[PDB]
Amino acid sequence: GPLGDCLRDWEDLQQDFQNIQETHRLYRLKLEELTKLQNNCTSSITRQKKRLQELALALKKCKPSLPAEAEGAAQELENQMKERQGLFFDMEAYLPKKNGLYLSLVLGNVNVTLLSKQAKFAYKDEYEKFKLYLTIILILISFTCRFLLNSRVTDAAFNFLLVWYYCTLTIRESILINNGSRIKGWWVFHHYVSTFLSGVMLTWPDGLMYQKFRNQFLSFSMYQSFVQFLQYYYQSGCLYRLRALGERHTMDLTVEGFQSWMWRGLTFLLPFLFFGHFWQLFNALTLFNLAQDPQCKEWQVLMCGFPFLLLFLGNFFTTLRVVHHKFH
Amino acid sequence: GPLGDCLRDWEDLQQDFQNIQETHRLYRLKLEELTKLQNNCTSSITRQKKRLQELALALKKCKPSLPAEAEGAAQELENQMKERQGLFFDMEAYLPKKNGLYLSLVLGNVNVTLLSKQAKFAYKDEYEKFKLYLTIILILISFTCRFLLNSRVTDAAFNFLLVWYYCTLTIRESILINNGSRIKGWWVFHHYVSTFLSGVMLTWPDGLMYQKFRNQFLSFSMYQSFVQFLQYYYQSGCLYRLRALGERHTMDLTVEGFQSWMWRGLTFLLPFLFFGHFWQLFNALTLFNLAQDPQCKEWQVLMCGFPFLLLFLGNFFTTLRVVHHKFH
Repeated sequence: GPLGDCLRDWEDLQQDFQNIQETHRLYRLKLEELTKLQNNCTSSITRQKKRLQELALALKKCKPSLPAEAEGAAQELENQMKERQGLFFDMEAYLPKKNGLYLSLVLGNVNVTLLSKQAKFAYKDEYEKFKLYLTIILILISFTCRFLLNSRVTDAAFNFLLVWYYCTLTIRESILINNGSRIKGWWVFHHYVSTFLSGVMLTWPDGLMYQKFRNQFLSFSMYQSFVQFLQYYYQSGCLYRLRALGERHTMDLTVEGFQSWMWRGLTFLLPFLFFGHFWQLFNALTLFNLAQDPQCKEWQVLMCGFPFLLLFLGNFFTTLRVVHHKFH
Repeated sequence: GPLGDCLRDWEDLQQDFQNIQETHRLYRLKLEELTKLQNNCTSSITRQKKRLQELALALKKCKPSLPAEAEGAAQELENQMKERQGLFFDMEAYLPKKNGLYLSLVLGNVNVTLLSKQAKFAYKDEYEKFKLYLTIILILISFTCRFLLNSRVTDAAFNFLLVWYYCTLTIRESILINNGSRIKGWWVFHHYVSTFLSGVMLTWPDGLMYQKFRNQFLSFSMYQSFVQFLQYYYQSGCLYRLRALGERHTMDLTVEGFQSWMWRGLTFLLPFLFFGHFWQLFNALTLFNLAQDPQCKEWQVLMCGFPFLLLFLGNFFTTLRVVHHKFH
């Protein structure tokens, strides 16, 4: 009868969930063991790192006092401790860490995915993928905007979207960095300043300058978007081929990976980046000259101009460092 | 000599880091075992849940066809499967889960802190604590603003801060909920609509209506802030005393915990919440009437008015449901 089905269901649930519950309890015990082991190991690593830093400082102090015959041995020793510290950091990267000074405000939670190099590589993949999708979204929006509407409201909607973009992306960069990579630091400031740019331009409504400006600004935005497209495609290709060959750890090789696709891609992208910085400079100059027009007193045009120059300088410096590294 | 110190340092580093590296390797193996076990257990739980849902649907289908003599046994059975499903969900809460439909956009990462009820309770504690700090920050800002400056720019700064507040807090609510609690759903929409309110009011610069309005609006904001203060202090007290007695799992007891401090605190807070909803209604009415003033055509006053009424209705409904539950 229908009751017998329920009875057999009761039997199977009893047996299988008894197994499940016992397994779950043993899971709980194993997890407690794992977390105690992790805590002990992290403490040991911290203690070793402290002693290592002390010894390295002592070596640095003694080095000027060292004559050459001891200095050669000391330099070899410093090299091998440098490698040793690198190895220690590499292993520590397999163990959980503490949020640095920002997610503490934004999350205050543990996040590290120290489960596999596979997990990290995958995560970086969807990081870049989301970048490409949302960027093309902005590109379509920008094209449509410059085409159809003179509304301030459509500009406002686009601007909300842009600032939300950049905040999301700073969270990405934060998680990525505490999970470990070579961010160089000087890139997150770019996103922060771009955010402030967008906020202030969200302010300060219509005015003859505003209409004179919006078209050029939006064209720059579209060009920058397509540049980020090129960035993605190059980075995607080079990281994939690197993973195919050796590791593709995180975006950095100190060597053109394919050395033919990599070098050619870099040398084809560089004119685009130079063009982007150049047209940003042109826009900055236009705004600067316009700021002296006496027909209107705008407390926003100059506060918009200053970040443009700051960001142009930062980009030029980053590109120059990149090419200097590439040459030698 | 100084060299001998380095040699003994080499010896100690060799020994202790050999121990460390062996332990770290055994950690890696144990972690692999743990994650494989977690995957298998989660799969088993999912399969059991699927079979349980199927059986429950079958029982629901058969129930109308069931006569009373079988229906009593069937109802008892449904009760015990309801408890069984609850227990299964409770255990599943100890195991990692998948981000729901939002962090997938915002993070796309695993986050659950299923390490202890201690960890969850602590996290909720700093959640509330951050709330109180940042709220009093806004309170001071608001007082200063209504006091000194008629600048639109100070209003803009306050508004940036407010929207950043609310976005941070929606991230809090998201992590909290996928970590497990009774959010009731209808609260996050409150934060979203408040965010849109603040964005639009960030737009639409000066105008006779703007100056006529800002003072009343900011006063409402200050009152709402102090209300959130009272909210915090009550929730803090009741959750702490609940943790002292039984568990203080997450903010919910279906019973006034102290039943003297809890009931009195609720009945003292309720007038404040009623006052807040009431003054929000007064502000909404003022804006609605002003929207008919023909001296200026503002495409923003009405789009600001509609969320006020929506939010007032939502708050009134939530409070009414709360009091209905409390009465019986």
